[PDB]
Amino acid sequence: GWGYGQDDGPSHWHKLYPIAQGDRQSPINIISSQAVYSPSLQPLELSYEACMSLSITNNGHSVQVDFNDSDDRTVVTGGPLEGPYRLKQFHFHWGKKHDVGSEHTVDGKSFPSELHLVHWNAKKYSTFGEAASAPDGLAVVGVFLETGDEHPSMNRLTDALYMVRFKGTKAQFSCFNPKSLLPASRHYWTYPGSLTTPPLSESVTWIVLREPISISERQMGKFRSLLFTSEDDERIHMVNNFRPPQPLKGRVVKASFRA
Ligand SMILES: NS(=O)(=O)c1ccc(C(=O)N2CCN(Cc3ccc(F)cc3)CC2)cc1
Ligand SMILES: [Zn+2]
Repeated sequence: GWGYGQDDGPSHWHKLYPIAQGDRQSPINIISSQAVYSPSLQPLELSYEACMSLSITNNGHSVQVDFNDSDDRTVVTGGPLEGPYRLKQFHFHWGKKHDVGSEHTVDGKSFPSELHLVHWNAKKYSTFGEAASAPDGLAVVGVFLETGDEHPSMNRLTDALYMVRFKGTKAQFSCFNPKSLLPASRHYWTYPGSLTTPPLSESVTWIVLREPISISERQMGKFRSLLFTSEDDERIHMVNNFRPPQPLKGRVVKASFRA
C-alpha cells in the first residue's frame, strides 16, 4: 500500500496514515548550531554481543538483519534513555547518488546512506509491536554512511546481498556483530520522533551519531543492486528508499557535544 515510488512515495503517505502530519515526525534536518548541548545526558553505551544476528532479508522496503531479542544481551543504554532497549533489527536507507540517501540531514547535508539500529523497551512492553506504539517504546540509533575507503566488516554484509536481491527473500546471517558498523565516537544528537515508515507512530527516541562510517563505492553499489521487486516481475532497483526531513514543530534537539 505504500512504497518509495512516484505514486506511493513519502509525499503521499499522509493519505493513508494521517499521523504523517503529526507533531513529532522523523526524520528531521539537524541544525547543529541550534542543537542544545546537554552535559546532563549519560554516556551512550552500545553493548552488543557478536552472535545474536539471525538472518538478512529483503522485505521490499530495505534490507534488514534481525536479532535474537530474548534477553538484554545486545542493548543500547545511557544517553537520553532511562533504561536499556534491546536490539531487534537494523536496516538501511540509501539513494542513487552520493548527494542523497540518508533520512536525517545535518545543516541541509545528506549522506549517501543511513543505518538504523532499532531497539525496543522490552522491560516495559511485551512485544516489539506493542512497544512500537508507545511514546517511550523504541530507541533507534542512526549512523550516517559516507563513501570512501572500503569497510572490512561491511563486506560480509554486502557479499550477502546477491542472495536477497529479490523482494521477499531471506538468508541465514549468523554471528555478525553490529558493533562493527559503529564509528569510533559515541557523540550524538537526540530528539523525540517517530518511525520513518508507516505506521509512522511517534514512539521513537532518536539517537543520531555525529560521526559517519565510510564504505567504498563498490560496497554502496551492492545496496543499489537490490530490487524493490520480486523475481518474476519487471525489475525496479531499490534506491531512494528514504523519507525526507519533516517539520521540527518546536522540538528540542539535544547534543552530547559542543559544535
Ligand atoms: N526507519 S525506522 O524508523 O528506523 C523503523 C524502525 C522499525 C520499523 C519496524 O520494525 N517495523 C515498523 C513497521 N511495521 C509494519 C507496519 C506497517 C504499517 C502498519 F500500519 C503497521 C505495521 C513492521 C515493524 C520500521 C522502521
Ligand atoms: Zn529506518
